[PDB]
Amino acid sequence: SGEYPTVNEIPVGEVRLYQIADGVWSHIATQSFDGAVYPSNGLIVRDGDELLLIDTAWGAKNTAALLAEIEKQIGLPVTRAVSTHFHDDRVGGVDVLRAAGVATYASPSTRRLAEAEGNEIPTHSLEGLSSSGDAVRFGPVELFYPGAAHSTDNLVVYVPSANVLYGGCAVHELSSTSAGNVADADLAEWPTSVERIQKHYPEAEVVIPGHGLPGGLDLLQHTANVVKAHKN
Ligand SMILES: C[C@@H](c1cccc2c(-c3cnn(C)c3)c(C(=O)O)[nH]c12)N1C[C@]2(C[C@@H](CN)C2)OC1=O
Ligand SMILES: [Zn+2]
Ligand SMILES: [Zn+2]
Repeated sequence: SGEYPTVNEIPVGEVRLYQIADGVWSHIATQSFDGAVYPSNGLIVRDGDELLLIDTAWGAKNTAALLAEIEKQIGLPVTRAVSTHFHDDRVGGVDVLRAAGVATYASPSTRRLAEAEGNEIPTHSLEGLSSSGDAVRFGPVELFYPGAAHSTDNLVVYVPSANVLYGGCAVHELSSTSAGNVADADLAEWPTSVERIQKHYPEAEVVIPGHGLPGGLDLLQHTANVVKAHKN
Protein backbone atom coordinates (compact mmCIF):
# COMPACT_ATOMS: atom_id res chain seq x y z
CA SER A 1 0.00 0.00 0.00
CA GLY A 2 2.80 2.39 -0.92
CA GLU A 3 5.58 1.57 1.57
CA TYR A 4 8.78 -0.02 0.25
CA PRO A 5 8.00 -3.74 0.07
CA THR A 6 9.86 -5.93 2.63
CA VAL A 7 11.03 -9.59 2.89
CA ASN A 8 8.05 -11.01 4.77
CA GLU A 9 5.70 -9.05 2.47
CA ILE A 10 6.82 -10.77 -0.80
CA PRO A 11 6.37 -14.55 -1.19
CA VAL A 12 9.18 -16.23 -3.04
CA GLY A 13 8.18 -16.20 -6.71
CA GLU A 14 6.36 -12.85 -6.67
CA VAL A 15 7.73 -9.52 -7.77
CA ARG A 16 6.82 -5.98 -6.82
CA LEU A 17 7.81 -2.69 -8.42
CA TYR A 18 8.34 0.60 -6.59
CA GLN A 19 8.35 3.97 -8.30
CA ILE A 20 11.54 5.81 -7.36
CA ALA A 21 11.34 8.83 -9.68
CA ASP A 22 9.89 9.71 -13.08
CA GLY A 23 10.92 6.85 -15.36
CA VAL A 24 12.74 4.96 -12.57
CA TRP A 25 11.48 1.96 -10.62
CA SER A 26 13.07 -0.58 -8.37
CA HIS A 27 12.06 -4.21 -8.55
CA ILE A 28 11.87 -6.35 -5.41
CA ALA A 29 11.77 -10.12 -5.16
CA THR A 30 12.61 -12.71 -2.56
CA GLN A 31 14.59 -15.91 -2.70
CA SER A 32 15.76 -18.78 -0.52
CA PHE A 33 19.49 -19.35 -0.09
CA ASP A 34 21.09 -21.79 2.35
CA GLY A 35 17.81 -22.11 4.20
CA ALA A 36 17.04 -18.42 4.77
CA VAL A 37 14.84 -16.00 2.82
CA TYR A 38 16.16 -12.67 1.59
CA PRO A 39 14.80 -9.76 -0.42
CA SER A 40 16.77 -8.25 -3.25
CA ASN A 41 16.46 -5.19 -5.47
CA GLY A 42 17.04 -4.30 -9.07
CA LEU A 43 16.29 -1.27 -11.23
CA ILE A 44 14.11 -0.41 -14.25
CA VAL A 45 14.84 2.79 -16.22
CA ARG A 46 12.63 4.13 -18.98
CA ASP A 47 14.61 4.39 -22.26
CA GLY A 48 12.21 6.22 -24.57
CA ASP A 49 9.47 3.72 -25.43
CA GLU A 50 11.66 0.86 -24.18
CA LEU A 51 13.00 -0.17 -20.77
CA LEU A 52 16.49 -0.85 -19.48
CA LEU A 53 16.65 -3.49 -16.74
CA ILE A 54 19.37 -3.56 -14.08
CA ASP A 55 19.80 -7.03 -12.50
CA THR A 56 17.58 -10.07 -12.53
CA ALA A 57 15.05 -10.87 -9.81
CA TRP A 58 17.23 -13.69 -8.35
CA GLY A 59 16.16 -16.81 -10.20
CA ALA A 60 14.47 -17.98 -13.38
CA LYS A 61 10.91 -18.09 -12.07
CA ASN A 62 11.31 -14.79 -10.20
CA THR A 63 12.65 -13.21 -13.42
CA ALA A 64 9.71 -14.48 -15.47
CA ALA A 65 7.45 -12.99 -12.81
CA LEU A 66 9.41 -9.73 -13.08
CA LEU A 67 8.74 -9.53 -16.80
CA ALA A 68 5.04 -10.16 -16.23
CA GLU A 69 4.89 -7.50 -13.51
CA ILE A 70 6.59 -4.98 -15.79
CA GLU A 71 4.05 -5.71 -18.53
CA LYS A 72 1.17 -5.27 -16.08
CA GLN A 73 2.46 -2.07 -14.41
CA ILE A 74 4.44 -0.30 -17.15
CA GLY A 75 3.62 -1.98 -20.46
CA LEU A 76 6.82 -1.11 -22.34
CA PRO A 77 9.24 -3.77 -23.59
CA VAL A 78 12.44 -4.60 -21.76
CA THR A 79 15.07 -4.52 -24.49
CA ARG A 80 18.39 -4.61 -22.61
CA ALA A 81 19.60 -5.73 -19.19
CA VAL A 82 22.82 -5.10 -17.28
CA SER A 83 23.96 -7.35 -14.42
CA THR A 84 26.03 -5.52 -11.82
CA HIS A 85 28.00 -8.53 -10.55
CA PHE A 86 28.25 -12.27 -11.08
CA HIS A 87 26.11 -13.63 -8.22
CA ASP A 88 22.76 -15.32 -8.70
CA ASP A 89 20.81 -12.35 -7.37
CA ARG A 90 22.17 -10.41 -10.37
CA VAL A 91 22.48 -12.97 -13.18
CA GLY A 92 20.07 -15.77 -12.17
CA GLY A 93 17.33 -15.23 -14.70
CA VAL A 94 19.58 -14.12 -17.55
CA ASP A 95 18.59 -17.23 -19.55
CA VAL A 96 14.90 -16.29 -19.08
CA LEU A 97 15.69 -12.73 -20.23
CA ARG A 98 17.57 -13.87 -23.31
CA ALA A 99 14.64 -16.15 -24.35
CA ALA A 100 12.23 -13.17 -23.90
CA GLY A 101 14.05 -10.93 -26.40
CA VAL A 102 16.23 -9.08 -23.92
CA ALA A 103 19.86 -8.42 -24.80
CA THR A 104 21.93 -9.14 -21.70
CA TYR A 105 25.14 -7.35 -20.76
CA ALA A 106 27.84 -7.41 -18.07
CA SER A 107 31.48 -6.52 -17.74
CA PRO A 108 34.00 -9.10 -18.96
CA SER A 109 35.03 -9.55 -15.33
CA THR A 110 31.46 -10.45 -14.37
CA ARG A 111 31.08 -12.76 -17.35
CA ARG A 112 34.29 -14.63 -16.49
CA LEU A 113 33.30 -15.02 -12.84
CA ALA A 114 29.78 -16.15 -13.69
CA GLU A 115 31.13 -18.73 -16.12
CA ALA A 116 33.74 -20.05 -13.72
CA GLU A 117 31.23 -20.40 -10.91
CA GLY A 118 28.40 -21.97 -12.89
CA ASN A 119 26.03 -19.00 -12.89
CA GLU A 120 24.08 -17.75 -15.90
CA ILE A 121 26.17 -15.71 -18.29
CA PRO A 122 25.12 -12.40 -19.90
CA THR A 123 25.68 -12.38 -23.67
CA HIS A 124 27.45 -9.10 -24.27
CA SER A 125 30.59 -7.66 -22.70
CA LEU A 126 30.75 -4.11 -21.37
CA GLU A 127 34.25 -2.79 -22.10
CA GLY A 128 35.59 0.44 -20.64
CA LEU A 129 34.93 -0.52 -17.01
CA SER A 130 38.06 -2.43 -16.04
CA SER A 131 39.81 0.24 -13.94
CA SER A 132 38.36 1.74 -10.77
CA GLY A 133 36.81 5.13 -11.50
CA ASP A 134 35.83 4.11 -15.04
CA ALA A 135 32.45 5.14 -16.32
CA VAL A 136 30.51 4.48 -19.51
CA ARG A 137 27.07 5.48 -20.77
CA PHE A 138 24.44 2.85 -21.43
CA GLY A 139 21.11 4.24 -22.57
CA PRO A 140 19.63 6.45 -19.85
CA VAL A 141 22.24 5.47 -17.23
CA GLU A 142 25.90 5.77 -16.43
CA LEU A 143 27.72 2.60 -15.35
CA PHE A 144 30.58 3.11 -12.89
CA TYR A 145 33.19 0.68 -11.63
CA PRO A 146 34.17 1.85 -8.12
CA GLY A 147 36.71 -0.88 -7.33
CA ALA A 148 36.37 -4.10 -5.37
CA ALA A 149 33.79 -4.09 -2.58
CA HIS A 150 31.07 -6.71 -2.16
CA SER A 151 32.73 -8.43 -5.12
CA THR A 152 35.68 -7.58 -7.33
CA ASP A 153 33.42 -6.96 -10.33
CA ASN A 154 30.63 -4.91 -8.74
CA LEU A 155 29.26 -2.03 -10.78
CA VAL A 156 27.08 0.87 -9.70
CA VAL A 157 24.50 2.63 -11.87
CA TYR A 158 23.53 6.30 -11.92
CA VAL A 159 20.39 7.72 -13.52
CA PRO A 160 21.41 11.33 -14.28
CA SER A 161 17.89 12.53 -15.18
CA ALA A 162 16.73 11.72 -11.65
CA ASN A 163 19.92 11.75 -9.58
CA VAL A 164 19.29 8.13 -8.60
CA LEU A 165 22.28 6.09 -7.48
CA TYR A 166 21.77 2.34 -7.63
CA GLY A 167 24.59 0.95 -5.57
CA GLY A 168 23.84 -2.69 -5.95
CA CYS A 169 25.38 -5.00 -3.36
CA ALA A 170 28.34 -2.67 -2.74
CA VAL A 171 25.84 -0.50 -0.82
CA HIS A 172 23.88 -1.60 2.24
CA GLU A 173 20.65 -0.30 3.67
CA LEU A 174 20.68 1.88 6.80
CA SER A 175 19.30 -0.86 9.09
CA SER A 176 22.14 -3.24 8.16
CA THR A 177 24.26 -4.52 11.04
CA SER A 178 26.71 -6.56 9.04
CA ALA A 179 28.29 -6.45 5.66
CA GLY A 180 25.81 -9.03 4.27
CA ASN A 181 27.20 -11.96 2.35
CA VAL A 182 30.94 -11.29 2.28
CA ALA A 183 32.05 -14.58 0.71
CA ASP A 184 33.53 -12.86 -2.36
CA ALA A 185 34.15 -9.42 -0.85
CA ASP A 186 37.29 -7.32 -0.35
CA LEU A 187 36.67 -5.75 3.07
CA ALA A 188 40.00 -3.88 2.93
CA GLU A 189 39.23 -2.13 -0.40
CA TRP A 190 35.48 -1.68 0.15
CA PRO A 191 35.69 1.66 2.03
CA THR A 192 38.01 3.05 -0.67
CA SER A 193 35.54 1.94 -3.33
CA VAL A 194 32.67 3.58 -1.46
CA GLU A 195 34.70 6.78 -1.15
CA ARG A 196 35.07 6.74 -4.94
CA ILE A 197 31.29 6.50 -5.30
CA GLN A 198 30.79 9.37 -2.85
CA LYS A 199 33.25 11.54 -4.74
CA HIS A 200 31.80 10.74 -8.14
CA TYR A 201 28.08 11.16 -7.31
CA PRO A 202 27.80 14.02 -4.80
CA GLU A 203 24.38 15.07 -6.11
CA ALA A 204 22.67 11.72 -5.66
CA GLU A 205 19.21 12.16 -4.16
CA VAL A 206 18.14 8.54 -3.83
CA VAL A 207 20.54 5.68 -3.07
CA ILE A 208 19.28 2.13 -3.62
CA PRO A 209 21.09 -0.81 -1.98
CA GLY A 210 21.30 -4.30 -3.45
CA HIS A 211 19.08 -5.57 -0.64
CA GLY A 212 16.66 -3.53 1.47
CA LEU A 213 15.31 -0.02 1.70
CA PRO A 214 16.39 2.97 -0.38
CA GLY A 215 17.45 6.16 1.30
CA GLY A 216 19.75 9.07 0.69
CA LEU A 217 23.51 9.60 0.51
CA ASP A 218 23.93 8.38 4.10
CA LEU A 219 23.68 4.80 2.85
CA LEU A 220 27.20 5.21 1.44
CA GLN A 221 28.78 6.33 4.72
CA HIS A 222 26.78 3.73 6.66
CA THR A 223 28.10 1.03 4.34
CA ALA A 224 31.69 2.13 4.87
CA ASN A 225 31.11 2.16 8.61
CA VAL A 226 29.62 -1.35 8.82
CA VAL A 227 32.23 -2.86 6.52
CA LYS A 228 35.07 -1.36 8.57
CA ALA A 229 33.50 -2.59 11.79
CA HIS A 230 32.92 -6.04 10.26
CA LYS A 231 36.57 -6.32 9.25
CA ASN A 232 37.51 -5.14 12.75
C1 LIG B 1 23.38 -14.85 -3.97
C2 LIG B 1 24.14 -14.04 -2.96
C3 LIG B 1 23.47 -13.96 -1.56
C4 LIG B 1 22.83 -15.04 -0.97
C5 LIG B 1 22.25 -14.92 0.31
C6 LIG B 1 22.29 -13.73 1.02
C7 LIG B 1 22.95 -12.63 0.45
C8 LIG B 1 23.21 -11.32 0.89
C9 LIG B 1 22.80 -10.72 2.19
C10 LIG B 1 22.86 -11.36 3.43
N1 LIG B 1 22.45 -10.52 4.35
N2 LIG B 1 22.09 -9.40 3.77
C11 LIG B 1 21.57 -8.29 4.54
C12 LIG B 1 22.29 -9.45 2.46
C13 LIG B 1 23.92 -10.72 -0.15
C14 LIG B 1 24.55 -9.37 -0.22
O1 LIG B 1 25.06 -8.92 0.84
O2 LIG B 1 24.72 -8.82 -1.34
N3 LIG B 1 24.06 -11.57 -1.16
C15 LIG B 1 23.52 -12.76 -0.83
N4 LIG B 1 25.47 -14.60 -2.76
C16 LIG B 1 25.85 -15.98 -2.60
C17 LIG B 1 27.32 -15.96 -2.42
C18 LIG B 1 28.12 -16.49 -3.58
C19 LIG B 1 28.93 -17.31 -2.62
C20 LIG B 1 29.11 -18.76 -2.89
N5 LIG B 1 30.12 -19.33 -2.02
C21 LIG B 1 27.96 -16.97 -1.50
O3 LIG B 1 27.64 -14.61 -2.12
C22 LIG B 1 26.56 -13.78 -2.36
O4 LIG B 1 26.57 -12.60 -2.21
ZN1 LIG C 1 26.61 -10.69 -4.39
ZN1 LIG D 1 23.61 -9.15 -3.13
